[PDB]
Amino acid sequence: RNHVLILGWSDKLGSLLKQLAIANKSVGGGVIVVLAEKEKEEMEMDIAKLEFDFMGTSVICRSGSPLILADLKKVSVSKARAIIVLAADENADQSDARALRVVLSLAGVKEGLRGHVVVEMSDLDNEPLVKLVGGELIETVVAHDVIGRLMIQCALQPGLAQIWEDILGFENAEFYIKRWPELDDLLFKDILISFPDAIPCGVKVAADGGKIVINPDDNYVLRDGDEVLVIAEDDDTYAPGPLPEVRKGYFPRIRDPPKYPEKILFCGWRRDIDDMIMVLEAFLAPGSELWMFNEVPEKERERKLAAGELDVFGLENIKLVHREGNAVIRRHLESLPLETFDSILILADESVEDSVAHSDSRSLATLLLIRDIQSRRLPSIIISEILDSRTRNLVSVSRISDYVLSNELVSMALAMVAEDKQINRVLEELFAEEGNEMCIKPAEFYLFDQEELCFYDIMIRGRTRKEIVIGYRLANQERAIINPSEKSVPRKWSLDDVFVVLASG
Repeated sequence: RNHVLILGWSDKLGSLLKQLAIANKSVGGGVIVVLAEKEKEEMEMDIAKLEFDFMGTSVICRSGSPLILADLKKVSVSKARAIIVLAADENADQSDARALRVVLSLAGVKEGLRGHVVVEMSDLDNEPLVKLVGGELIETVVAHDVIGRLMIQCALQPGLAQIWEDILGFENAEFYIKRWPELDDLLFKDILISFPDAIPCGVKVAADGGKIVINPDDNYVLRDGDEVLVIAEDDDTYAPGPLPEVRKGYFPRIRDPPKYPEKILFCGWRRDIDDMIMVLEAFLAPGSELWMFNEVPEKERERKLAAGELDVFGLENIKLVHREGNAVIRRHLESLPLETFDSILILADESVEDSVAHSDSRSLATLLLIRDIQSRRLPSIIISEILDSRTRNLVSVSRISDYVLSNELVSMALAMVAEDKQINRVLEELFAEEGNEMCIKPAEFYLFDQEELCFYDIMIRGRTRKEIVIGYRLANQERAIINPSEKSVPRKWSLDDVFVVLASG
């Protein structure tokens, strides 16, 4: 039936169905089948209590266990085009132990599998086991670990929050990989601009086995079998064409400036924080401070950090500064130099996490308090982890530089991978210190003040500093425009503009 089969019920499910509906708009809708241990009505009642426009896409609910193979046939596991195993919202170890066992039964389906498996993981220390049972059928999406890497990136560059929501959603633009033989033997310098309604980001190199190469070589020749990667609005609004006029791009060197180290506040002891310190110390300049305000004693923090793979003496960029106290008590919060923090991350604590209903609630208190303090004390980026998206919307006050992350973005992630498994290996690098990553860079490097240039100029000028310009945010527009549509119309640019690029250090 070539459908999408979801195995499990949670709160990410509602937003997961939303994102599947948006991608299926360009097909006239599809069918989604949910297989959970809830009663049919209970699942169907919640389905109808969703006011987003389904838009051609049907949702079918069934009661059963994704451990019994006999139930996997009522919903046609062997005929599903994509099989998602939803994690749960309680014990991270219990949830991952379930996901492993669903993965077992799927690999044992003697009828074979038409599609692939997308598994939502909880503890990252438990993912390398599942990439060992199912193997190739499987793409792992460690939600808890992903939520972390997003917070760090957005905490280092604001506005990236709003941008990481456009892209990572099927609203606006997203990622696609198609094969264009018309550009066989064409130089990437040329393929970069061959698209009026896209922005080529990478290539799927056939000689390597299909490896996806973000930001490749401009002399690299498209061989027989390659597939391009672009940021386009849907899987049918992008196609190549002819190389346009070289709106002239010869901007000079313009070397990048030094690296001021930053001071970061981690609020609360999230589970597996060592994973975030590792990501953080890669990004930050030498000389930085990472302050950790939580309730755990400073003496036993080093035991939990040691037992999580982290080498604190192996740390060299950041110096851990440990402080103790309750993060929902203002008396404790105001003692901190809440002025001298380049950015503050409110983490969901691991003690409260094993019943989410309480877990966000302290982050909520922690959030509103840090806000009122930053105003009350008067004569910083604030990024908060509130897992429930329902609670996020009431509190969002997104502004910019006060972004609160929700599990809607894990749904936004699972949907991306459940539509093209190779995109997971794209998001993997972009969340990774290694290689490329999404930056916001000023217009100083790219042009002079009041320069009259099309987008192809700027998109080609980005090639001399080895970057992929994927959009912009003009001087006084709330939102950044990713993949603009009028690319060959020149316009008067200014030094207060900024460009969304695909750079790498």
